[PDB]
Amino acid sequence: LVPRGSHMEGKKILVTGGTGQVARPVAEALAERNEVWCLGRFGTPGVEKELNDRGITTFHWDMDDPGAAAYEGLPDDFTHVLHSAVRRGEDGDVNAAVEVNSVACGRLMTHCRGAEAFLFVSTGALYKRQTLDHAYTEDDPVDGVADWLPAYPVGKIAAEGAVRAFAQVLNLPTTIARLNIAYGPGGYGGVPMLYFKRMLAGEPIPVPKEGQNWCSLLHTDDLVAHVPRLWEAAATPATLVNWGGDEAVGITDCVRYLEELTGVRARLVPSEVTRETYRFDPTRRREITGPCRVPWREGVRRTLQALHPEHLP
Amino acid sequence: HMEGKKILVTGGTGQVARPVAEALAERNEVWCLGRFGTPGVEKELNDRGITTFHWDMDDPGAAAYEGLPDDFTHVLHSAVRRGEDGDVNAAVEVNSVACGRLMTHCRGAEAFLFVSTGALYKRQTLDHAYTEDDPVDGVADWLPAYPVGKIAAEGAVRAFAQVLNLPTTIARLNIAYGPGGYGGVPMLYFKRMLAGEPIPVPKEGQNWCSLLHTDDLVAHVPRLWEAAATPATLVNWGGDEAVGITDCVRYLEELTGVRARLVPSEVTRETYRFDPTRRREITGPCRVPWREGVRRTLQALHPEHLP
Ligand SMILES: NC(=O)C1=CN([C@@H]2O[C@H](COP(=O)(O)OP(=O)(O)OC[C@H]3O[C@@H](n4cnc5c(N)ncnc54)[C@H](OP(=O)(O)O)[C@@H]3O)[C@@H](O)[C@H]2O)C=CC1
Ligand SMILES: NC(=O)C1=CN([C@@H]2O[C@H](COP(=O)(O)OP(=O)(O)OC[C@H]3O[C@@H](n4cnc5c(N)ncnc54)[C@H](OP(=O)(O)O)[C@@H]3O)[C@@H](O)[C@H]2O)C=CC1
Ligand SMILES: O=C1C(O)=C(c2ccccc2)C(=O)C(O)=C1c1ccccc1
Ligand SMILES: O=C1C(O)=C(c2ccccc2)C(=O)C(O)=C1c1ccccc1
Repeated sequence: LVPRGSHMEGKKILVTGGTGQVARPVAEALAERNEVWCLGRFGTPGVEKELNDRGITTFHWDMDDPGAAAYEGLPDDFTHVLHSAVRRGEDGDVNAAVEVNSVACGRLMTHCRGAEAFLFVSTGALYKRQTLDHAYTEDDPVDGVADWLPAYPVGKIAAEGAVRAFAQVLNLPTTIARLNIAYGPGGYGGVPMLYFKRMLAGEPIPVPKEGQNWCSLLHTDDLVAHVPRLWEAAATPATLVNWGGDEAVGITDCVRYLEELTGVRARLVPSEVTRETYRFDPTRRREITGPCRVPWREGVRRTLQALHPEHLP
Repeated sequence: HMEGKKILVTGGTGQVARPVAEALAERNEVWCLGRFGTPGVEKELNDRGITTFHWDMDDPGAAAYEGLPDDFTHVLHSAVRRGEDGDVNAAVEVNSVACGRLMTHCRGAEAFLFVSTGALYKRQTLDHAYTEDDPVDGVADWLPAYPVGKIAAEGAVRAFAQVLNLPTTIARLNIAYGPGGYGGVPMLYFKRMLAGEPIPVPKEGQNWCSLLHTDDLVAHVPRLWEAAATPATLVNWGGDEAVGITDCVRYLEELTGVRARLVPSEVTRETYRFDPTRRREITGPCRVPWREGVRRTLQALHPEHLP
């Protein structure tokens, strides 16, 4: 039993994507005992205020500004950087996804070239499909294919190229962590709660025509604990790691568990295109972080208790 | 036209950039950076007045850049590790880092030209004319690590162009052909015809490309440098004509009397036609018609097979 603020102390941390599902808990945890700055647009009313109240310095910063003006007034003595902000490309503009994310990586790394470690969050969506249940490793083939969000993996391959190159040119120790499905009791709860909201609405949930999709769910409390360890593993050349939990979780199994807990019935629709998650081989991540602690059934149950308690018996 | 410049070329032993380097050497100081593993190729370049500098993208660190001048005015980055061995991380790392180190070293240049590929476009219909805004998926079953490495390298190039304020053009090249080297895809098909090998073609229709003759390719390079900008200028770099692959092979047979052994197949190598609108705005029209170009290339490489 140890407070999560004790994972790291006395540092000066820059976080992008600090309003988001992944990096907000990291920024909040690290703000207790470190100086934490969150850079973003803060378009959601009240979020900047909550971050400020929770001890975080906020700085307006928009990746869509192509010039360098976005960095005026930003300190250059951060020790640690988490770059989690993303333009996924839902609008289908693949050139914009490539340009905006890649240039932001280069400008941010250059600004923070004196830092001890830079952590870039990426995705497993860029893996080439083998089978739906395969445990993807860091060396498995890559393609730019995600039918559910086509521009997203392409933008991430481009950004990873920029990150690798700047890590070497600047001699800035870096980790590229290809993240799996994050979930937890903050925000909107992650993909598991997106599917629960579809269940409540009677909206169809696309599933594969053969088999089910698989993932390596990663709970917030484990994700937060891993960040200091991922910084410690940063290197030149950049360290690459598939970042997921320790349990293989079937997506349809997760939906069935939501049904069991709540009594709400799901509508599964076999489809050519699904939200195509993958599970990861946890070998390399475990080498860096040690084992995860939160079992997924316990974690999902408590996420429901936090965000949808009225639907639990 | 270009004179009095100082030009850094990578990939100067290759099919694309060697004619460019040789043509620029007449009125400019040209340096070719590479490994020169082919016996005799380094001296062939030196005999044109090209300065050669041993430079290996596989080398870790910045040691490969020791002693390299930093006052180049123009850069053509054509060298590539395509990833034939399947090691996708090595291909992504080597190419991306080389782009970053080269651009940073040459951050004072007037313009940087990066050669990319059309293979990264998401496949549409056989005769689709791909534009610069068409979707991308990095799929190439024939060389999986290659388009992925080009997407990664393009991301590095775009980022360094902005960070360094280095005007850049990214030119996604089509199929190049001409009398040098082994002649390009048209001559590879002719070699198969000479060997009596089967030529796979689609069961319906044909594959389409935008062949670019190397005389036109050479002429375009100064214009591509002139179009360089921040953010990087993106252009699909092909010829002005949609060329059917089956039509090309049939024309080879028509010229030579060597029979082409076409075999309809569900699996054939994919080729891409480019919309030439943006390239033409930058370079003007091409000058080599494809039938003349293919015939002249045959005359250069296989003269005994023309009547
Ligand atoms: N399960 C998941 O959630 C997974 C996420 N990832 C990766 O994790 C990282 C975070 O994802 P997640 O937390 O889900 O993101 P969210 O979708 O929850 O939020 C997006 C984040 O990006 C920031 N952002 C978007 N556009 C801009 C911009 N133009 N300028 C500045 N900031 C911007 C937003 O900041 P603001 O609100 O201030 O605009 C917000 O913090 C991303 O790199 C993503 O690819 C990978 C795999 C799974
Ligand atoms: N039709 C075509 O030929 C097309 C080509 N392209 C692009 O055009 C560019 C040139 O292609 P092409 O001329 O066909 O290439 P080639 O296959 O003819 O030659 C490859 C070139 O890469 C250089 N190279 C490879 N590995 C290294 C290394 N480790 N260190 C230094 N140099 C290296 C070689 O130099 P050395 O001999 O000194 O080792 C050689 O000059 C590439 O970027 C390619 O992606 C795109 C579309 C079509
Ligand atoms: O649902 C996913 C997702 O499925 C993946 C992913 C796919 C395969 C392998 C690993 C991760 C993402 O990378 C991801 O960012 C999301 C996501 C997108 C928008 C909003 C919330 C989450
Ligand atoms: O044959 C090709 C090729 O066909 C393409 C290409 C594909 C689709 C669209 C545009 C170009 C390449 O980009 C290319 O570099 C080669 C090549 C591979 C190995 C050695 C020499 C050349």
